Amino acid sequence: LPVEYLQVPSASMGRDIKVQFQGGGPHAVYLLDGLRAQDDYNGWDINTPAFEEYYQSGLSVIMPVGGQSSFYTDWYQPSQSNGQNYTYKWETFLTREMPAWLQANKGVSPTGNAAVGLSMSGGSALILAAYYPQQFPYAASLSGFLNPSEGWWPTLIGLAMNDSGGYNANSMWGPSSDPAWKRNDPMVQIPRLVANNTRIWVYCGNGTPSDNIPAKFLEGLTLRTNQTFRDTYAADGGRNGVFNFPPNGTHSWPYWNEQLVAMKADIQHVLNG
Repeated sequence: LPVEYLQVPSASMGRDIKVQFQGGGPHAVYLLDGLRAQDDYNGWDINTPAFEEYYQSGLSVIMPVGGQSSFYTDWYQPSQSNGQNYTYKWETFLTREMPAWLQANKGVSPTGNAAVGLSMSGGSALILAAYYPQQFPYAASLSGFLNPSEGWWPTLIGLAMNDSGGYNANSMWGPSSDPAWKRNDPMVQIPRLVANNTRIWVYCGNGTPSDNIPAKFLEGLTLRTNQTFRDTYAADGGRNGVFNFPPNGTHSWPYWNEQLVAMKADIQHVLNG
């Protein structure tokens, strides 16, 4: 496989971002990583045969590397206690800096692409499509946080971020009362997804979540939030979504891969049809 490892400068973050890349077409699938994103390889390449599966699909595959606990968002400030010496600006990187570089150097189109995320980045994918519909007419969320601003979720997200590299949610979107939480909440932004006619693919798993509170309680919160998202999408006039909630589905790389393979024909028909 002609997979490449690229160094893409980020002016906003003052550093080079590593990007794993496979060509094959002018439009691309952006494969976003989970909460514990490493700085050597994207979790999709560590854990799955994603590149091989999308080889000769007519689509390029882009795996950005890095951004542990970043939610692929633009942060207010550096995370303080873990000594971060810059501000995460991953929305700026994914929507401006990286597509400009890929267009200029490889001819990858900055528009007409798919954003696919899991766990942490499931919501990210939907938010990117909500605010950048020309770039992302297609978004998939696999076990994402679909209502991060509501109820228990700001607390649980804060705990998860702290457990993953010691990152501080307050530095990201402020206290949960800050407008940034609702801005970046897929549930709240459903009217944008509907207005944009975004093609959304939403996978909900079962069992062990992806805090020191009982698993069954977490599972109940997750189930309720997922059902509310699906109901709200329909009630707000959404008509371009795929909602997958198989009983045997899990919150894990094998099933996130299963979903990535399952959506390939869907992405091909939306982006290249």
